[PDB]
Amino acid sequence: DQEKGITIDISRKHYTVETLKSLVDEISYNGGNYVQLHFSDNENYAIASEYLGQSSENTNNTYLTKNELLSLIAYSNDKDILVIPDIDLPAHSKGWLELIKKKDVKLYNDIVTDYSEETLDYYDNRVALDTVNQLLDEVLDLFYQPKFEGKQRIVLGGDEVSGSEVHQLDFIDFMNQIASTVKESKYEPQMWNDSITSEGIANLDDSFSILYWQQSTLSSGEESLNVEDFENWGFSVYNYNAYSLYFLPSNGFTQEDINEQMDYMNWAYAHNKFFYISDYYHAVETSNVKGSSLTFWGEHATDLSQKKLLKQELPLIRHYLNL
Ligand SMILES: CC1=N[C@@H]2[C@@H](O)[C@H](O)[C@@H](CO)O[C@@H]2S1
Repeated sequence: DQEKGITIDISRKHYTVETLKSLVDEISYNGGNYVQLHFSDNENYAIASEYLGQSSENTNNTYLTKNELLSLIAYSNDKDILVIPDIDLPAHSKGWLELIKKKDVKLYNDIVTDYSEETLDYYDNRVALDTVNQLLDEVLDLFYQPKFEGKQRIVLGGDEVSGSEVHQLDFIDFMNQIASTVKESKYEPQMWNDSITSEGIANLDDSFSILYWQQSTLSSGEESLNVEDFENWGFSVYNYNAYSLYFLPSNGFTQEDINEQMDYMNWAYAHNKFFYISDYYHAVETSNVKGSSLTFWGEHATDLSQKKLLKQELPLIRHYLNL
């Protein structure tokens, strides 16, 4: 059994709870297993947080209200859909850091890297970890789903982490700490593949499953880890193929563009065809593949209405889930 999931960037692009409910409808209709809610990135933190000071119980253009989010999860669970929270650490973090800035400038200066406003100081900084751990406790609580007790998961990010190649062991140790927090609440931790190196893989908690989206190149020009490599060190992977399984909804796109996307997916997509440097659709023969996901990234969706978002996403969801 392979899982199939949809991942929705609700950070770079605002989504009503109704749009998300209709998306989950389509996921359930076609026998999908999960939806991944990428709600924290540089542009915005798009759910409600006591801890960060997003409390309004009223609908708004910034974040899902607590009850909105909780309604969405209850809805998804009723359709046998697991909701997987996705909070991006330690980079892609400007959104909630700006919230910490406004809440407590002193704490902000104690946890932000000296060089990036998007990156939390993962370089062995205790107060950075403590802040994150509190934010994670709130998030683990919000996404509690008793129907999926003992199968819940959370994406902790780990993608595009500046400094992580050179300072690999600090990256890994940080990822292990936040892994530890979430295992405390019985979730399985997950992260993107891209910032983990040969140096780091031996120290990484193998409780992590990996979201394999694109094989990285080291600064030497050498090839970074592939799925076999991850298999060799005990890591399960999921195919998030950056070509076949990524799509950026855009105002410019018509019906014919969506038709072309579906014709492309017909040949480009398979459950086990990952994006390797050499072959963008590389068939892999390992035993560590657990599923796949189509992902809607939000950063081209600037001028899309809720309706036009549905019009683009709904058919791609259906096509992917039936391939
Ligand atoms: C994981 C990934 N991190 C990036 C996202 O943050 C961007 O939205 C998009 C690039 O345009 O895809 C890559 S994949």
